[PDB]
Amino acid sequence: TVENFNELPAHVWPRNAVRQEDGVVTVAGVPLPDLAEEYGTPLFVVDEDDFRSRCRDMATAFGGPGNVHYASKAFLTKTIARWVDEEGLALDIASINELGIALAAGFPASRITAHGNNKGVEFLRALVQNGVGHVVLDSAQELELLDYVAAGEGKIQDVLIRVKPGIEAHTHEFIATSHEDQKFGFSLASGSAFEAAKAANNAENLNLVGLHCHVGSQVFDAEGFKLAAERVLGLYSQIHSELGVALPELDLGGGYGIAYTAAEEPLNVAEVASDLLTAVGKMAAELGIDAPTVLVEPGRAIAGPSTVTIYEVGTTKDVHVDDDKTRRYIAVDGGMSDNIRPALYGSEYDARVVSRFAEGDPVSTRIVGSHCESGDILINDEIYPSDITSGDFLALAATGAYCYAMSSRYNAFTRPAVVSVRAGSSRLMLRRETLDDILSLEA
Amino acid sequence: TVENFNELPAHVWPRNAVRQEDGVVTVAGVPLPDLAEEYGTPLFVVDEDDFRSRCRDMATAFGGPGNVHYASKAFLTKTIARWVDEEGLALDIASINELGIALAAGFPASRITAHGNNKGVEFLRALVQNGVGHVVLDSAQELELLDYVAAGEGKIQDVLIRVKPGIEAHTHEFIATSHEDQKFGFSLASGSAFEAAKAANNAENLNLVGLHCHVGSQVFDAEGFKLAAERVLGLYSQIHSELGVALPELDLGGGYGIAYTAAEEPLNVAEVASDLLTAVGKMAAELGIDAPTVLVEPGRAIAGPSTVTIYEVGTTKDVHVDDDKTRRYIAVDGGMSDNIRPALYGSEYDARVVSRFAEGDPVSTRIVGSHCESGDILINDEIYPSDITSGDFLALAATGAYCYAMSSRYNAFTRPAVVSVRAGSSRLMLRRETLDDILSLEA
Ligand SMILES: *Cc1c(COP(=O)(O)O)cnc(C)c1O
Ligand SMILES: *Cc1c(COP(=O)(O)O)cnc(C)c1O
Repeated sequence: TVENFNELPAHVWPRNAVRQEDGVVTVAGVPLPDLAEEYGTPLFVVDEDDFRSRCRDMATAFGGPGNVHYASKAFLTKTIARWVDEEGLALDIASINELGIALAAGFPASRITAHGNNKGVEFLRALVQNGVGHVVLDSAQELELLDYVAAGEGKIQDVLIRVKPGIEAHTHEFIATSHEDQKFGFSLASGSAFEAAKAANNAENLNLVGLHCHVGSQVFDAEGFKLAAERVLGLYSQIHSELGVALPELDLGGGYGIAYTAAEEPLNVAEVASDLLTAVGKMAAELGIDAPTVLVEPGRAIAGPSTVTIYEVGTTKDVHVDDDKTRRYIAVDGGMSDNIRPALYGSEYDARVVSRFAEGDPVSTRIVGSHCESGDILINDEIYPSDITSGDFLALAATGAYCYAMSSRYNAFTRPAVVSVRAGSSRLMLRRETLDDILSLEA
Repeated sequence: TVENFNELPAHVWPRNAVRQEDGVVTVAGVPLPDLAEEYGTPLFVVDEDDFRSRCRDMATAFGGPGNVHYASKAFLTKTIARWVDEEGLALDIASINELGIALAAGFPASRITAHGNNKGVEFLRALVQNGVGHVVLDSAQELELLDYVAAGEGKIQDVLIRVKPGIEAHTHEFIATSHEDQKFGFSLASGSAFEAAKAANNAENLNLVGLHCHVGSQVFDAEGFKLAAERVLGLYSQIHSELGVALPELDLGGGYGIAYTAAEEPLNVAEVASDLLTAVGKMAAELGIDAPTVLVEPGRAIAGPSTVTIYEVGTTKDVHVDDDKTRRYIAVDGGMSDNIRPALYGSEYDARVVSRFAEGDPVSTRIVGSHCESGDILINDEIYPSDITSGDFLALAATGAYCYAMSSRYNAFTRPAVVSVRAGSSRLMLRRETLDDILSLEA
């Protein structure tokens, strides 16, 4: 109905977003239509306090800022690095260039944890040389090469070992196997995780501080994580009783969910954190071991909800699908270049006109981008007002995670600008790419 | 078997690729390992004569190089535009920046055909002011707006109108429907393509020269194209007999296929073009109309096979999939950021070691990239020798189309270098990105 489309689901949109009485949406007091006209569309707009409030919600819930690592895979700039730094969080990195961005923004290396399934020797040297907090080991080969690079330098390197406990946790279900057929870490079940722990114990230039796992995607309760944790704590016990070693940390990954659409419930960190910590505690007690410090690695659940993407509506048409059955197609000025996720995973997004109220009769609508392929589809099948039209600004919610980071130059489109908002003003974070940027790779 | 892996299927790999007798693969006389060591991995290597010789195969098959548009969306630089220029081909463009690249290469505007489902007023003006040969009209709104823009300037702009005939042509089949539920153009069966040709004729500042359709993907015979052509020419006949207009041109789009893996047959363009042009002549004559000049718009089939992507192998491990059964994971230093197509579309690629012969026992193997998510998978499930190892150079064939254009900076990976080779020497086309490219969007 027209009513529902003119609302703004608070649990999806950014915390400081508001539908004004004229139909305009503001984020931190700044009208979205004014940002679009000042910076051009498409536009990524980041609610800065929203980002920070999700850092603090995470921090409270897992017992302090330094047990929460921000997964920079979701979105990383110098600005974001500094926000994360200021809130006292840890930072997850996964390539030499992400490390580069972090160091360039002043981010202390001792609060950096380093992931990667295929870390080269250049990347390792840089990590050890800058005295990074943790290196998370993927393979026997990384383990041996990290030892040589550590010995080659002064240093001893705090490491975690990635373990596959055989749990894959989703929104409505988790799936349990003996082994995970995937490229990361060591199997728990073949003993291979235990032999990696042994080898890192023995290594003179590595200090083993705990195990890591990552089992979740868009998770809203703790039950998959509890079963992951039980299994991994079986291994903390085997390590304790077979090697005598106590492990201070347990790193349980991210995969914490956010609501993308009005029907989905928002995440409740505090409940999820309360259930999981408690369970760890009872489990460590039952096994006769020290309850390790739980570390977590939210990407999506910190960066995601803070950000929207504004497009300008261009072409509209009624496309025949049978003899008098039509579907309304709305073209916007970006597409799969700035949001690849509906195409790649089937992900559904909430869209709203943020320039006005709609009055049109609701009809079956598809939002498409401006690229010359079918499949460049942002919203597949919804019932939206039929007076959405050329010159309206339309935004999608929850584009702060993965979208910008997965953006392409398909059809030579320029990566969009990222602007941040706070206390009624807007700061440019990332300028819009230009045709000159593209052409400069040819000089 | 190991013997099959050590071959180089000629029909897949660039035309000037050879397996030397030490196992090293050369393209246009340049050993691929020397390029890897010279310009870093990952590397796109383009066999320039291959690219040219496919321009020539198309040109001979469709009756002169002016009838063939190269579909820029596959891959476009100033260098590619210059080659298309020199070979005598038209160039189909889909955005204002693909136009900009072409014009900065000095590519003649009168040989440019412009596409787009949501052409803005800036873009239309650039096109009209530079005097592009054709604008392909996608909606009633672009038509009226292109008429206005053309009035504003001196001119009468030549146009084609995109038509959806209800045909979707694939490798082993075609699918025929009365309407096409997709974003582009006007239905044949509703009457809306007729109304559109009626309005383009009428327009004072538009000259209607033909229809356009694009029906195919990875097509190897003319059956689907033929039926698409039958249906569209039925509209040529209706136009002549209800408006008295004769249309000189007919653009049948691209969608011509290339062999990606060894089991596939290569395209026979000579035979496919003969069968289609012959049928078009027979249908035109049966309908009592002039036989239009047939235009075609290959992308994949000009650019795909000319190019390979070289990687360095990093990490290797046997990954347990249940208690007794393993799968060999080989990681390489790029991934979904330089080739999104296995993940996005499920596309298979052929992979070979290009630095030496392999001797090892053949085992179930999966090739993965270096990004932190499962599903960053280049080759899902093949059987390759078990001595493939760290420091080997591995290459995928047929990466000349859609791969570089769809690359992203996920995990802040830099876009790879693109090198062309000809007559035993190598030329840099696109420099590798750096961290300073990534940081510069903050400054
Ligand atoms: C994927 C991943 C994350 C975060 O995933 P979200 O769904 O964004 O929480 C964190 N750490 C590692 C190592 C990962 O691979
Ligand atoms: C995709 C497309 C083509 C060519 O596709 P290939 O499969 O690379 O031949 C040509 N014209 C238009 C308008 C397109 O959208």
